[PDB]
Amino acid sequence: NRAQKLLHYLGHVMVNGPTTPIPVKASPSPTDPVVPAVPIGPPPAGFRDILLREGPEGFARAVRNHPGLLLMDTTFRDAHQSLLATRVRTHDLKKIAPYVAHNFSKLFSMENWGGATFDVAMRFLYECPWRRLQELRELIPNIPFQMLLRGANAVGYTNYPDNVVFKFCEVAKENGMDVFRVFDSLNYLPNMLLGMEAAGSAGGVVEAAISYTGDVADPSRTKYSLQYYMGLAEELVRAGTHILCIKDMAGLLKPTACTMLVSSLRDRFPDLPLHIHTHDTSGAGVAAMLACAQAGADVVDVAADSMSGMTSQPSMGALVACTRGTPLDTEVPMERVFDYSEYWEGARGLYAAFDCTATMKSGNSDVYENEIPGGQYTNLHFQAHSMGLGSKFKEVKKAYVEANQMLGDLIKVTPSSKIVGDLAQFMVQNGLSRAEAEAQAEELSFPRSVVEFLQGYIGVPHGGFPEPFRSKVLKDLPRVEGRPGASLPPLDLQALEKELVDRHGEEVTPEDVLSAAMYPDVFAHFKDFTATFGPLDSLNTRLFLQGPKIAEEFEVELERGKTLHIKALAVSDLNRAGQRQVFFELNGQLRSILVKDTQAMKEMHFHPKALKDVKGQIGAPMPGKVIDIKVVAGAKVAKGQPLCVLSAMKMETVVTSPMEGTVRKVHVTKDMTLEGDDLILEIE
Amino acid sequence: NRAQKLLHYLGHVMVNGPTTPIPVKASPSPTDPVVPAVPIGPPPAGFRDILLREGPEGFARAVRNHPGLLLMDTTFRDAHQSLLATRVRTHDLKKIAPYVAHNFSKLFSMENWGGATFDVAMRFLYECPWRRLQELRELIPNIPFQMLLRGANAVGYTNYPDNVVFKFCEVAKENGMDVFRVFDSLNYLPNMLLGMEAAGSAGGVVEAAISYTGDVADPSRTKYSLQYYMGLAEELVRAGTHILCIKDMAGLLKPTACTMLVSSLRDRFPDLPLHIHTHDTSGAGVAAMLACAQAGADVVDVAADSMSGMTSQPSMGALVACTRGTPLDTEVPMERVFDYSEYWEGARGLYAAFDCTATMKSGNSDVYENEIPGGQYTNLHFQAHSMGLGSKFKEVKKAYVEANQMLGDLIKVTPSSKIVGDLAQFMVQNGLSRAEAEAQAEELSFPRSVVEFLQGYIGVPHGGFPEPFRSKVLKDLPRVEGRPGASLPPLDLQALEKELVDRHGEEVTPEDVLSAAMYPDVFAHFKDFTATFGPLDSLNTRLFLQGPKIAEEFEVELERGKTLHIKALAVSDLNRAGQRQVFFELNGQLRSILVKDTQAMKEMHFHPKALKDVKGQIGAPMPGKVIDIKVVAGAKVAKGQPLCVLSAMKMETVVTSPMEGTVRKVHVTKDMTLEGDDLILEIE
Amino acid sequence: VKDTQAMKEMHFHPKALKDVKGQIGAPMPGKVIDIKVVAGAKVAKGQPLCVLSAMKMETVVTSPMEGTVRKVHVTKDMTLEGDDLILEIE
Ligand SMILES: *C(=O)CCCC[C@@H]1SC[C@@H]2NC(=O)N[C@@H]21
Ligand SMILES: *C(=O)CCCC[C@@H]1SC[C@@H]2NC(=O)N[C@@H]21
Repeated sequence: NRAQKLLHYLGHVMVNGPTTPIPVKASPSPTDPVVPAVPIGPPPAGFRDILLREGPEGFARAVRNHPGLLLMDTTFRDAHQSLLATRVRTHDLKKIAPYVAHNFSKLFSMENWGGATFDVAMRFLYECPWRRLQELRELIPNIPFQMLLRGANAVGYTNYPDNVVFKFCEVAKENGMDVFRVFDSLNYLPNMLLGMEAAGSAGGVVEAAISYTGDVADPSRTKYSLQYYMGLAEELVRAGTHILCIKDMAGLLKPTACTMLVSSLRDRFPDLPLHIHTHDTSGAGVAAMLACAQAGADVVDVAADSMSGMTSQPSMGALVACTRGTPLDTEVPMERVFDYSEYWEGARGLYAAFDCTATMKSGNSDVYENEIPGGQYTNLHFQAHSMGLGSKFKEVKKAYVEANQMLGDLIKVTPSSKIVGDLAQFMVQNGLSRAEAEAQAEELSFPRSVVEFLQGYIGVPHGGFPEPFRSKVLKDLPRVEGRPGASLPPLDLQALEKELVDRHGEEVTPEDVLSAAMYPDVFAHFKDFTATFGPLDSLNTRLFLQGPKIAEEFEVELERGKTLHIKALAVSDLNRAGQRQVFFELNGQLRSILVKDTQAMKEMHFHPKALKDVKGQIGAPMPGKVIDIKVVAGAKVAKGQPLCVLSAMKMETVVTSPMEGTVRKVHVTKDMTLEGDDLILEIE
Repeated sequence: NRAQKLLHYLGHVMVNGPTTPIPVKASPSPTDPVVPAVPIGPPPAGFRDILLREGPEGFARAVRNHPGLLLMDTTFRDAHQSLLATRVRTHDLKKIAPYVAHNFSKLFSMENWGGATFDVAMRFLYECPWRRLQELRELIPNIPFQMLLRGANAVGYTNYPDNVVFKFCEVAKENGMDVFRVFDSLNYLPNMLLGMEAAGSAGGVVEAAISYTGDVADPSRTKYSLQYYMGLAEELVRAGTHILCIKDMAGLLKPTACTMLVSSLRDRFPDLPLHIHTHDTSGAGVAAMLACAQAGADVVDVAADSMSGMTSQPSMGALVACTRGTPLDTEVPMERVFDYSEYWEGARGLYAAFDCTATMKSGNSDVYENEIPGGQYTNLHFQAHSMGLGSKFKEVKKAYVEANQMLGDLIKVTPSSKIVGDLAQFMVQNGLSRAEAEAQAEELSFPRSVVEFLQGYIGVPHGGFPEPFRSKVLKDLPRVEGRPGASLPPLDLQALEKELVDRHGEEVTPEDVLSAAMYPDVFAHFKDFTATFGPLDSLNTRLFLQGPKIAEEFEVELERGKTLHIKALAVSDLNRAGQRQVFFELNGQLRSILVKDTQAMKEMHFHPKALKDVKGQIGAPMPGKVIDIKVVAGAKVAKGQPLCVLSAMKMETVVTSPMEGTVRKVHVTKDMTLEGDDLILEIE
Repeated sequence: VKDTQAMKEMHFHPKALKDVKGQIGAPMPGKVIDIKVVAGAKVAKGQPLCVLSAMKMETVVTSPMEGTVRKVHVTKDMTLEGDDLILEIE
């Protein structure tokens, strides 16, 4: 059967708390979001047909030829981490897919998977990424999706073997995947080269992204000048791609800056589709976006109205309304935008237990001084809270700038961002200043990631990095030179198939093998946890995390025909070893399950008891307060010789050594009231 | 005395809840806002020197001649109702005035007084608005203050005597008030004519505002054409003012629309300093502000970063950072902006008992549909929850456009927005659709304010209002045409002064006389409360609303030399009549005070007791169950005759007639247990 | 009136005083994965002696100085707090 595992899970959730940690103490709202009405006929024709009947170059040419603007929706990947800790299930997701696939045909592409997507899909949420992605392609055979990838490290935080990344990309493309993004935390050209090589090997639309940092309109800003970016862009275009892109992880683009940048790019490449990605944090994102989109841009990322603002992308509504009496002519019925926003607003309160609003009330400025990535801040606050330093979270970001100067002005998105975050964590944890930390950085132990970065497991930064600190930290450590990926010894995964199989594998797929190759520890942990309690993501989100409330009936599905009707009566109490019995209702049956409570620890220690099997052992005849001791440990004792006096209230008994010899040790402190029959001392 | 009154207030707060209504049940964080450091020197000279040295026309010319632009802070007026219910005390407010006076001298002006500032200062806050203003100028002798005033109603919601408005303006100008904004929700010209006449009577800078509603770039929008607004502005400037503003509560300024408007108006008036103000609700406001501030704007309204965006005005940080290398040349040290914003962020958590983040999560689209004004939405939700309709508060707004249609496309800011909201409230609580509500508008009792408006007390709209509905509602009520402000008989404020004095006044002031003149009821309530618990507005905000916690000491300053210490001991229990005894540490002594509890309801019921002196009254001899009643009320009874039978456990008792006489009432009734000495029968 | 029902609660967790260089305090809180050195053993300088684990980050303890350790307080597989006396270097 299968019901027993999930029933046990429900009972455990009732007895214990939610398995996943709770950042902020709250409860899900008692409101179900309203699903907008959907038609019946097949979804309209989008762009999957166009790329189907053409090549990536032909499709890109057709897109470029279009007069107007095409929009990117990141509400399925980026808004997650921007507004939450990316905890959204898939069960809630598979409720608007028919609507958008029918309603939205003009939309360019949708981003669902991303970097920090699988590291939670099994670690905190317990699901399979390939499974859910498989369940969406049939729902939307209309609009291409888009993968976010890093250059060297495929999904992980350290550069993976080149063959591994290649075969991973090949499998991902074989999954029916359409559009791919190539990116690197640094400007390490071999990293992007390897990424695009893997993308071309997979075969399909290839887009690379350039990070942005600092100012290009500021003459004082000189480390990353315009001509620096020009060289980067020209090198990448000589490498040859399909579509270019620009990243604004912090939302630092002023309108003048990006419009002059676009003028420069579109000047020398007046054929290439141009795409932008930004995070609206400073609050001026929409203005610059629209300005330097009217300038020369072609594609724009945008988040849903309810999932907008703060740090996420700007909204549907503002862009649609502004681009109305313009030649760009977005031309999208905003009523469907309205109902989409209403559904999302309804859905937000479900995960309201954790949110940036409780900490971050309104969009804060000074991000220029902080340069904290938008997709990182919520997870940073959560990890600080789980660390216990969530109280002094403001001081944490205060120390972040000093760590930036420790590593110098560098571009940080996924890996180095959290590297600086962890270094600042150490900084604030030790409560030490910047200068002397620079001074006595030799003996001071540093987190493993800092050592990895200093060794060079990622690549060379554009501007290099200080030597003396690296010598002070690495000291005697071997240091990686050249490309880490090429220097990395390629390894086979075929043996891992059989290892997984004969350990616990009887249906393991190559996707699962690759997942184990990525994160074997948490992979096996998720596998065993799922095997214990059966499959999840078949129930309501509040039902998943909060569980059913007492004395109510609810329904749960298993497949198309397997849908149940479940009610709960009450719970027993701790019977004899911290165990509970709870009583569920089937469609017509009554069930009783046992749950082992975890809140019963009951740690109690006692003075050693004298065991009667050992004749040498001496026990306390009467409980009471010890008056005096006549024999010290390791001293000779005569037969029937007084050694202790006991007196509780009325009776006084003097304990004598019943056998001749010497003692080993006395368990008496001369000043404790000790109960009878206790191992006061022993006789050889 | 004052100490006893405040101690009594604290005890009452401990026993009961907060006196003011609580929308959302929460508590402020136990953290104090960080006050940034201030220098020691006197504040510099900004524009107050110009105003005291030049005239309003000379000052306006000097402002206009400035190269660049000037900036507005609205955190002290507009942000209040934007994100709160304007419940901010002056206690926290008076802690940054020294900072800004020494730091910020480039601000064109500061807005502190507002339309919804006096009412809250009476009803839900117990302070004196004149008093609070009478310390603010003492802290800021550097920046002119600004105030938004309505024509027909000075601060109220109905027409007021012209004498009252003239006297109010004169008093305010005498107070030292600097900048005056004249505006009316309707474009009823005589209203603004009277307002500007009053402003000129006061003597000083006169500024007028024009609401922007609808689309000017839309050819379909015809009800208020560009030439409609052009004629409005033409006749305004024909009246003769100093500065013009464009009001946008809904925040619906397209960049193209506002830039073409500014260009068109500037061409015909290349002398007028331009003021602009809007509410960033849709999220695209800042784009339009940058565009048509580059075009021709001179003065720009901005809200602080911590209370920025969402539904409020845009932020300091975005404008300062974006316009750095620009001939507009903001020229503001952004370093102090950061601490200014962080103080507000810290203070925001203090008022966590009610905030839009509970309900309105992110800035929503569809504002073009509901067209609800910005700063009033929070109060709408609060009042709906007060009615209990805040549960289904969504249904309230979805019915608002229907009420607008009933009244036709009209301009609504303060009064008529309220009228449409009340109409929607009545509709939704009655469950009335469009055709259903309009079908029977005769028998249905419409709210009072609806009749007030349908009369035409405010004035005739631009295009009139439907006649069939007005006939079906007003029936045969008196109908007033023309300007009711002139039609209103002038009223004498002199005798009312003596009335309020010999009622409860002893040394009242003309400010208080006026305050009672507009609002006498709440003025009386405020005076009664102040005489009850003494002078308030010296408490910490959390102390004011929560009160002292037990086993905690703190310091409260009453006067400059009158500062003392308070600590809490404990609380007693209900002694006999819902009274509690609470003990306080003095600076070195102890005090005890009694508080009458309110949650103690005591009642008496059930059968009464037979009175001994009344021999005719017959009482139950034993406690037991009524079995049978021998005699029915109204029948003759003989001496020594059975009356009733009582049986409890084995005791059978038959009640004999004490006398010979007819029975009048059967107090014993039937089949209800009665104990001994209870009136069963009465004999006269 | 002094209550006799205090019942003070114990916590163990020895504290490494920073002024005592010999004492070693945990830079991070959390559970210990492995310890490379037994008590009373000779260790190098800048050498791996203990491994400390957190939720998603890892730090390896560095030898404070060149000497022989004296006592190991934490043995294996318990969660520690910030600056916990675990080892002493001599
Ligand atoms: C922990 O569950 C994984 C999310 C935290 C790491 C992610 S990875 C991509 C972002 N960049 C960063 O530094 N943290 C985020
Ligand atoms: C009731 O407490 C008074 C607050 C509501 C009135 C204010 S006045 C100005 C705004 N316009 C409106 O209709 N309500 C707001």
